[PDB]
Amino acid sequence: SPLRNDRLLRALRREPVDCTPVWLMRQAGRYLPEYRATRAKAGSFLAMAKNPEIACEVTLQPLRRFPLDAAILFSDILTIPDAMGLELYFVEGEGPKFRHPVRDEAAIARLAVPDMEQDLGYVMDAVRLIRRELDGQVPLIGFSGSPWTLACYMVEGGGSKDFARIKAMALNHPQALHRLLEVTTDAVIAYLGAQRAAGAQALQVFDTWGGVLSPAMYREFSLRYLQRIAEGLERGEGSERTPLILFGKGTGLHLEALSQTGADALGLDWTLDLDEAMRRTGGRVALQGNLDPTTLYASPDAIAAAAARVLDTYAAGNGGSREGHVFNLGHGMSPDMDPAHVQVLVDAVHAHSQR
Ligand SMILES: [Cl-]
Ligand SMILES: [Cl-]
Repeated sequence: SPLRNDRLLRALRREPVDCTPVWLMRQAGRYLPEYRATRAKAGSFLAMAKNPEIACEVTLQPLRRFPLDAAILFSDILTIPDAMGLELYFVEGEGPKFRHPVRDEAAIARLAVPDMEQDLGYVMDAVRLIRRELDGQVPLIGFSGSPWTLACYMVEGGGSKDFARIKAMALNHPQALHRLLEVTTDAVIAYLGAQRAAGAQALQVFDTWGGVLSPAMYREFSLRYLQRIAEGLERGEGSERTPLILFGKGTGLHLEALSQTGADALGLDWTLDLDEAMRRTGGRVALQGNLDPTTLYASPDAIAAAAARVLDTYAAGNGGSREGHVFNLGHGMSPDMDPAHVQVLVDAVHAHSQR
């Protein structure tokens, strides 16, 4: 079925649209009662994410309420290292962990690029099912973690406050860490390409933990591999290309370098204003963001005003033009947020940004 709303894709390509598209980080999440109901029946995050029909159900839930301009695949960045044999698990209310963290050269040497349609078939089947169920209503965004951010979880065995283990590896065994990052990057390229082939119409890379690095270490251990993704991932050409989005947080110091990777768009948070982001990226990329999600606790009038502020700040840094912007939050919605205020935000973005 032909895509009937391609606002998102045009904006990511810096092509003119009728109003600014919006989608929201964690738009499938516990702030929706129906998400909580699905989660209680399924039984765990993995019981939803590894079963295509449920991942599809969850992906489509926000679109049953809100006129969002995109769906984002319901999954987790840690599918890739789970498929590589590290055994992802969740302890009730503790965050993701791996049974087999990657701690030595032998563990690094065991890693291989998963067979995407077999080992990660639950992801690809979900992409196909979502694309079929959407039937051209709005585009589907696929995604991956960045190689650096995946490596962080793989070495640490879970989340970390300071990433001491992977940083010690960078200092004491950089050749081993580069080999880990090389195979992980090949996996990310294969994973994103397989999602595109299965039906994903835009692709986002999350470099959640790129900001823990010094400038030199960021260039060597994260940016190098983001560049490899941009160069090595086939996405088509021109007005039909599958857009590539790179997201980072508190990373306004790397916006210049990220804007030169070849990615189409950069996603960012509220720690810098979008006009400054336009200045540092030189007009080379579309920008996605950047509303602080705690705005959704404010009054409806304040939410509408804040959406107008984000939109008008972008335009002021873009020669007065609203084009090349995808409205989004800078961090995912929280479980206690009010769906009414989400609807207020979505309508306000569309209304205020009418061309
Ligand atoms: Cl999301
Ligand atoms: Cl949530």
